[PDB]
Amino acid sequence: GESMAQRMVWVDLEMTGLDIEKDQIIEMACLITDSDLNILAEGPNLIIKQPDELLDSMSDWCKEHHGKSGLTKAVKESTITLQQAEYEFLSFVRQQTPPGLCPLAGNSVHEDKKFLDKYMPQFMKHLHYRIIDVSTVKELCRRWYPEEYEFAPKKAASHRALDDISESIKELQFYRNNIFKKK
Ligand code: NA
Repeated sequence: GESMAQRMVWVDLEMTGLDIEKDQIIEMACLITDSDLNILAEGPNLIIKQPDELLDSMSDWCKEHHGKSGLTKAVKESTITLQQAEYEFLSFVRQQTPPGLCPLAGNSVHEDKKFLDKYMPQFMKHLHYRIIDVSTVKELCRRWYPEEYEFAPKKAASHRALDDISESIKELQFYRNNIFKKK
C-alpha cells in the first residue's frame, strides 16, 4: 500500500505556448516510477491534434522549435483529440497508481499541472495536488551545493515529451546521489 502510494507520475508536455487562456497541449508523455525513481511502466506518448490556425499563430520560438523537431507536422497529421488522449492517460494511471495519492513529477511540472488542471481535469483528479518539481531541487542545488551543481548532467533539451521526462529523472537521480545525506 505505502509503496504504491509513494509512486510518482512523471509527465512532460509540449504546448503551443505558455498562455493558459489560448494555448493548447500538443504532446504528452507519462512514465511511472517507484519512490526510488526506477521506471515501472511507460505510459502513452501522444501527439494531440490542434487547429492549423493555432499552430500558424504560435510564437517564433514555438514555430522554430516545434517545427524543427517534427512536432508541428505531426500535430497537423494527428487523429488524436485532447479528450481521447486524456482517456489514454487516465486509464494508464488508474492501472498504475492508487487514486488521489501520487504526485506529478518533472522539471517545473507546475506548468504542466496548470495546463492539465484546465485541459485534462479527470486525469488530474486521479493524482495528488502536490508535485515533485525537479527544478525546486535544481534551484536548491545551485544555492547550497554550487560545486556539485557544476557536475549535473547536460540536457539535450529537445522539447519532445518522452525524451525530456527521461532527462528530468536523470537530473533528480543526480541530486539524490550527490547532494542528499548518505546512508
Ligand atoms: Na516541460
